[PDB]
Amino acid sequence: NYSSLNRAQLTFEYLHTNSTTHEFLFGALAELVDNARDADATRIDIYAERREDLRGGFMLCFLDDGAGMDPSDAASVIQFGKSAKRTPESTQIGQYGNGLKSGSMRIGKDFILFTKKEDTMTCLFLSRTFHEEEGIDEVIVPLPTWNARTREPVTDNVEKFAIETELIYKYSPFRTEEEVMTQFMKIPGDSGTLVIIFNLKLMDNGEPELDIISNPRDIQMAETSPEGTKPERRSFRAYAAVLYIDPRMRIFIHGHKVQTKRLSCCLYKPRMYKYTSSRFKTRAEQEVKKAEHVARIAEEKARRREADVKKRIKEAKQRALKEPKELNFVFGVNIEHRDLDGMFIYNCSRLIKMYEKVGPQLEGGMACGGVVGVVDVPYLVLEPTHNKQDFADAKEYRHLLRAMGEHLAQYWKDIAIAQRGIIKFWDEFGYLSANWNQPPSSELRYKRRRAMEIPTTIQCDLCLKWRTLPFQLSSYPDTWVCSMNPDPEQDRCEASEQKQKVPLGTFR
Amino acid sequence: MAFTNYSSLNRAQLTFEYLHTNSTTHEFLFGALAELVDNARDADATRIDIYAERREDLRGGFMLCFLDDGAGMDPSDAASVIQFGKSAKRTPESTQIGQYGNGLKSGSMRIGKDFILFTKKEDTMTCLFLSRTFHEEEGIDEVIVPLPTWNARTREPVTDNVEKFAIETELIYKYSPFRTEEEVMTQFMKIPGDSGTLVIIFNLKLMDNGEPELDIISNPRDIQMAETSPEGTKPERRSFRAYAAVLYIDPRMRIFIHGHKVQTKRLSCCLYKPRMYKYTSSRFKTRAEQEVKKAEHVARIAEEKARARREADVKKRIKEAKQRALKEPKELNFVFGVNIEHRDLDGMFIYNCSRLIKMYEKVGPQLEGGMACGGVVGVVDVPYLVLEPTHNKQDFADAKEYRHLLRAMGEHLAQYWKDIAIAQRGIIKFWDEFGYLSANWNQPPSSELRYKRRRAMEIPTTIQCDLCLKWRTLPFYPDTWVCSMNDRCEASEQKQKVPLGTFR
Ligand SMILES: Nc1ncnc2c1ncn2[C@@H]1O[C@H](COP(=O)(O)OP(=O)(O)NP(=O)(O)O)[C@@H](O)[C@H]1O
Ligand SMILES: Nc1ncnc2c1ncn2[C@@H]1O[C@H](COP(=O)(O)OP(=O)(O)NP(=O)(O)O)[C@@H](O)[C@H]1O
Ligand SMILES: [Mg+2]
Ligand SMILES: [Mg+2]
Ligand SMILES: [Zn+2]
Ligand SMILES: [Zn+2]
Repeated sequence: NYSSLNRAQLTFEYLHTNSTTHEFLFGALAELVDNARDADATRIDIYAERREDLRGGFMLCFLDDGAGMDPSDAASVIQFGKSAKRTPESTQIGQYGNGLKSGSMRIGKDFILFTKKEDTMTCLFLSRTFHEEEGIDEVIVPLPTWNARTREPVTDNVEKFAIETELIYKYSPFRTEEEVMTQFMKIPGDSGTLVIIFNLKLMDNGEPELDIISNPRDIQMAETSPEGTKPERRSFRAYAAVLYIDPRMRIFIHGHKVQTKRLSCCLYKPRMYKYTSSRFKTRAEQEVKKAEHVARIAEEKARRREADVKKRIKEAKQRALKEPKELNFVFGVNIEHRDLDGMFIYNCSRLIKMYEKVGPQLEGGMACGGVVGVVDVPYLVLEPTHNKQDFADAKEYRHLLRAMGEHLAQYWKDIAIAQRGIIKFWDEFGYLSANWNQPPSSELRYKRRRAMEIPTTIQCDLCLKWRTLPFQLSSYPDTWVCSMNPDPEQDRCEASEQKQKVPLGTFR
Repeated sequence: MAFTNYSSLNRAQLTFEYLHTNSTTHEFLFGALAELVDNARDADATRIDIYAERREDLRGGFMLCFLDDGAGMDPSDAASVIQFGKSAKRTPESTQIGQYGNGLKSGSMRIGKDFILFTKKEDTMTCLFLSRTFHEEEGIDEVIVPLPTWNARTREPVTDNVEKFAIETELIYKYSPFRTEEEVMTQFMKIPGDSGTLVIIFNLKLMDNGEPELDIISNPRDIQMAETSPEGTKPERRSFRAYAAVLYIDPRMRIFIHGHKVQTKRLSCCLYKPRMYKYTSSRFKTRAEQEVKKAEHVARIAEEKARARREADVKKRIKEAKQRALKEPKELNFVFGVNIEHRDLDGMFIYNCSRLIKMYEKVGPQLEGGMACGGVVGVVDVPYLVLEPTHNKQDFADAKEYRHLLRAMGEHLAQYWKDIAIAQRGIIKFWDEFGYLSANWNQPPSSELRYKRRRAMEIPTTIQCDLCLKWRTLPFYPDTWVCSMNDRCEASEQKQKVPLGTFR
């Protein structure tokens, strides 16, 4: 028994250190939103309440309507590394068990959670202000929980509970149970989660690190975003918009829907290439071997259904000796924004690499300028970094970027817009200036032309079924639902999805 | 802490899956190596020998070993290398690399699956066995880091819990390259002095084809990446020989890769026209004032509590030092310099308290495609008041302040570029006279005698001693050298003077 041996233990300065992985602050926010997706949320509202008594002048909230957490899955949040999402297929962004703790501490000193599921509403209050003011060396994470209906406590150790709630009412924006329950009641359904991040990182000037004052319908960099700063890194509304390859969920920043995007739908000629990346034909076999030998490990530890689950993964991975033997590179040219380009690498539906230039994009020029990648990389091909803004296995990752370079050139010469004239193509979509970062002209003809080539896709508000409208309203223009959809078959709420047909290209 | 008994309260805990996640911060594998050798420098190391043996019984066929002669660790400082975040190197007027208490545990696990430490200090011989093969084979969820320690002289166990020691050594002999006490002791005695650190990283992750992740066989004197050599690929990201060479701003350290000294180079004063631009970043006086306002203030807060008293004297000693932080550290030490030995190995070598945190991070004009400031290896000991590293210690945490600092060095990189007036005096002609006769920016400089000697004149030919390790600049052998070959051991440390630069 390995009970007396020393264990690695977190410390206060490790919270700072782990947050330091997030040089990308909207990446830090994006991790908390990823967890909301992994709870199968349909909405994730990201309003920021205005409390000036705290540092930063406000609180950064993440409301959602998903499958939240039970107290066990709440305690699994502070178990660094632990991700219960580990399971067959199951996009489930969380694999590393460290994105929320990584991000909420890059975002501000403190953070308070208000998850909810079934008949439980767990709170997860981790505050570095408490730690600094009381001299904490470890990582003390208050974990109080109440009942979803009665809003009465659900926890074994009452003294622990009292300490947790006392710290919440001592450092949190919410100085009593009444305001904490108000925050809980913001969760409209019987399951969901509200993550607030408070005592926010003050910039060198004194303002918080996140602006909610310049645009009250958005969370932006309080740093003056210098020109080249992309919306996704200067607006978490943009990041949440493009945060997933298949967002079956809506984002309400400041009570205002983000027009979320699959990023495969909203592109010009979204051609999908079934490529074995050269290596992934080898890492299809090793993927079969990985699922086989680890199912053998699953059998060894079992020596039962967990091995059977992993054995069915192995035969499902021997089926992935065809199906995920090749990565789905959904290349497409972003005509809405030319400069917001580069392979949007989705490691199982989470944007890890945004604006990563590969292939002809690495060398300067119009070669593959504009092309968005939208690859749904599984966690078998490759895994992200600690910050989930780079990729861990840099060897296999450079190999995947090289493979996407070959097939990005393939997509480039298959659509052949450069042969027809890349500059003329861009002129056809509003861009008639020299600077590559110049947004498209608001000119009517170019707006219509962009709206046409883009399959005008829009989620619903009840069933969330992505349709292909002849028009656009919204859902910051007016809202929309399937029932008001003017289309003969795609009008019923229960009508089958019309998930985008992808014209597949061929190499060589 | 307890105060109101937070012991009951849920503490955040690390897991085996977090060992992988932590290693994933190191997408950069020689960055993972650099973390261990940084800790060696934090030991005040004279030598760090980095030898890669041949062990076919293990995964990868070899073990990556990190021998040094520094101050090593004691049992307490060893247990501190698994207190994630804990870093006793956190001090004012910092010269160490340690802030984040996580470079060994982040890097040994990126490097390879498992890893075993050995280290020496005073009369202790401590081991930090942390093997992930162990966790994978016996189904361990929590990070379990075996901690055996021996006496440096008697080779006798020194540990409170003897059954714990037995389990630690048993795991070492189960998964480590070294079975039985004798082979572990043989590894210990490689530490030549009475203090040092031998970290071995073994059972490597393997490149997908089955080779180890670190090729030592292509060059038996080096640890190369088990990966090809693209045209665009730095030797520092292709060879830890090169990385450990350029890893420190003040390398009072020789580095012996495969028992062969690396020519560690002060990028402060090993280039053409080094210039010390003392710039306040347009922020640093404010950031230093903010830190002087903060650290002095929080010093009172901790001193108020200890006014218990060790922290109060420490905080008072910090606070007075933080009053001197208002004067001496007001302008960032930007040591700009044009690297003539390798022009393609350029961009600001962003050091940070004597550790290369952001290697090859092009700023300013270098971010813009062209020859503007191409070759200028900017070198700045960014103190721990201005900026702090990232989790991987390959970026910087505060991205706003980092971008502002890079914009500041872009401004003063343009300033340095015009002051030397190298582009004015035909940057193409400059590179032509210093070896490079190709439009290819990667193409290494020509090896003709005239051009090599011409590069030798500009570079002060600097070589480190092997006895007192006093840097010397012998008048104009190349791998072994001592002070009495120039001009003597007792000579004072003569640091190459740098012409100070001023903006506008
Ligand atoms: N806002 C949230 N809504 C719902 N579930 C959440 C939320 N935040 C965290 N969780 C859950 O709590 C756990 C911890 O999240 P996190 O620390 O992000 O680890 P992970 O999501 O498992 N992995 P990663 O996404 O790599 O960090 C997860 O297993 C999620 O299921
Ligand atoms: N080779 C070594 N020589 C001496 N001390 C060491 C060595 N390796 C680790 N240590 C000690 O262990 C501490 C923790 O190491 P580590 O986990 O790398 O964090 P850190 O070195 O404090 N910070 P960083 O490495 O910059 O993230 C060091 O600060 C030293 O006190
Ligand atoms: Mg996640
Ligand atoms: Mg270190
Ligand atoms: Zn509907
Ligand atoms: Zn000497």
